[PDB]
Amino acid sequence: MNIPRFGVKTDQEELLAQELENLNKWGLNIFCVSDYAGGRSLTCIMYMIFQERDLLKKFRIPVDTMVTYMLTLEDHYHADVAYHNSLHAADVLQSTHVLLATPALDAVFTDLEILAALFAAAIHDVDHPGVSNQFLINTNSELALMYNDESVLENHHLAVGFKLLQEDNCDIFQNLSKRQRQSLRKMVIDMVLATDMSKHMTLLADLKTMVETKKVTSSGVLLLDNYSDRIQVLRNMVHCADLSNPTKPLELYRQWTDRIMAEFFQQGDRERERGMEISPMCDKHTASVEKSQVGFIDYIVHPLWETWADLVHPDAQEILDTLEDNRDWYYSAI
Amino acid sequence: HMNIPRFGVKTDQEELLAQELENLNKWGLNIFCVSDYAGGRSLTCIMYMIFQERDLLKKFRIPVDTMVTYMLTLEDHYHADVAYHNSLHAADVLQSTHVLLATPALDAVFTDLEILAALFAAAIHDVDHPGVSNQFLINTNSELALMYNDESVLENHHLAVGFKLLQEDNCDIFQNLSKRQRQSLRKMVIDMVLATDMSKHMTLLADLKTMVETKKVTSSGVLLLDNYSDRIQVLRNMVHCADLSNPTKPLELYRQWTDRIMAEFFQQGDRERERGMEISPMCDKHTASVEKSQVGFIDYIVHPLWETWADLVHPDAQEILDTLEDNRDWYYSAI
Ligand SMILES: CCCCOc1cc(C[C@@H]2CNC(=O)N2)ccc1OC
Ligand SMILES: CCCCOc1cc(C[C@@H]2CNC(=O)N2)ccc1OC
Ligand SMILES: [Co+2]
Ligand SMILES: [Mg+2]
Ligand SMILES: [Mg+2]
Ligand SMILES: [Zn+2]
Ligand SMILES: [Zn+2]
Repeated sequence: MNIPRFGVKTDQEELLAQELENLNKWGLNIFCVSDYAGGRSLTCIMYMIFQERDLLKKFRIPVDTMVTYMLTLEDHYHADVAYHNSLHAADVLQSTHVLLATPALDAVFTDLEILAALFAAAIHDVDHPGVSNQFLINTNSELALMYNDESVLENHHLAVGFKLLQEDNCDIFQNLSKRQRQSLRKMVIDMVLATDMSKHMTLLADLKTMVETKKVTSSGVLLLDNYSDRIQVLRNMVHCADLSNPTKPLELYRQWTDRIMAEFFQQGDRERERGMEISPMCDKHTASVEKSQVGFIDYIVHPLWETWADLVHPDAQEILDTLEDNRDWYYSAI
Repeated sequence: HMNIPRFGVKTDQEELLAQELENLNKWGLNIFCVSDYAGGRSLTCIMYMIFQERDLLKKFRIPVDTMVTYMLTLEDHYHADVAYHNSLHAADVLQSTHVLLATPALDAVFTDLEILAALFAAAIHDVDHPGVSNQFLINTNSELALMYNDESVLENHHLAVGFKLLQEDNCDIFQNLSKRQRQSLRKMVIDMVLATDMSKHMTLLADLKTMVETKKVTSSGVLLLDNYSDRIQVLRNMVHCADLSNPTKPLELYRQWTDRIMAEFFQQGDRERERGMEISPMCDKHTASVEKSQVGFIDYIVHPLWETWADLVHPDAQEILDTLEDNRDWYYSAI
């Protein structure tokens, strides 16, 4: 198979090259990347992130195996889901890539831990059906039964992500040792399960406790002594990345908002057709797009990022300012 | 439990939908219009209307709310981003089957249970289709090809999904069938859905042809099928004909069907090319003749199938055959 310059075929290589200049920045526009990559934002961004961090050489991952797996992974996100499609995966992965580079975390994580974080981020919503856990529980679906109603989707994303390693020429981890594969798998499971919003309040309270007794070295770089603390930081980092839409430039944030509301509204419509209770914010006749975002920021997103900014102080100050400006925009657009 | 709309589904174009639905029992029904006027819920709409039309809810004691919940659940398991094998195709095949069941030469031949089975089989026959052929699933070593030992991989999956969905909340439309009836329906549905696997076409058609050559007709010119073997044979071919009915519909619909199957094929080809796989037949957008392919499809598969069907039901399908021949000419003179 052909391995194109940026991992995917493109009719607009120069415009794509120009956006990829921003690979390592919060200000990257993944929507442009997606347009210029013919819809393959996940395969493109993951290829580039992997080349950037030299991960193929570091783990002896054959390049065609990497691309085969990434295409397979991307193909198992549904294009007909308005928000939880591969563009969201790509965005969360890219955001995780930037967050990994934060100065307060310099030289803290091993390449294996980094590998785990990025893989977790890429697979974290694979095969999302565009309806919430509660919808699967209320319909008595096979998936809710399979996972005892507990983190139904997050369990499924993990099973699908690892299972796809078994399709032809897809085992990107073939050259990791046993201990390496086991440690990565354990870390990935931990990170993806922590993306379940029902764990959000628990996650935030523990992040706070950890921040209270944080240790900094000479130059304000974090000291993470033990596994427990390292995976705590990584699970919260992927969570922050998942909830990073309101921290991005308003132009991008507004596109993410339209997408989530389209997805929620379609769920609400399906609920109404089936005689089910309509889930929170899923009723198009009564929901306010702008008020929902304000409440979302005030009670979920800002308290999370404020605690994160505390952890990595002063590295995330800008994100917090942006977050405050965006709250104000939605508050005024009411 | 829920308030059942007049035509089974919510609509802001109720009168336009009512007009199209007058053609429910006809080959000339335009399902694309039904879809537009039923907010994209073609499968739920048409299936509801057919079940009322044949009084199947009362005959099998199927609660309406249960029927509707199942139908919406089934239709939602067809993918919208798949150009051809979406719920519109299922709606189409179901409605065609419904018309083929009513064909004068088959009058009083099938029980209500056999009719229920045929319609259920048609409605579920492609559910959860990923938009790629069996060979793509086999070549990629997918979980499904492994489960089913590379044999009718998709068709087995359609069956598994269609049946499993009965177990979702308030979805068991067969709750009031007896145990014998359930077993018999299950078996018939399996045979019909598996017969939609194109690698079976040759044997289905050879079997149908043999039946035509020794067919028995009653007093009125109505077909005589004494035994089950013959009946499931005709049902299998009927659902296969319906699945292969696009070239037999008015040209305007047939052309839309062709546009859709090529978009789906080219997408598969694009994915094969990305993966460095050998590109499946007619899936290369760079080197394909849409018109020749349609001509080949009719010449080698569709016309021998429909000619043999028309011979079985003679003369009820004469018009279907004429349209087919005219549509073939069009794609031929459009080469
Ligand atoms: C309904 C509006 C209030 C919430 O908005 C959003 C909510 C999410 C959370 C989704 C749901 N569960 C998740 O794991 N992620 C993401 C982006 C949003 O807006 C841009
Ligand atoms: C590639 C063009 C030649 C074939 O065209 C068609 C082929 C099908 C058959 C599909 C493929 N497998 C099936 O089980 N059903 C249906 C409609 C078509 O066109 C209108
Ligand atoms: Co899809
Ligand atoms: Mg998720
Ligand atoms: Mg099929
Ligand atoms: Zn997510
Ligand atoms: Zn079909």
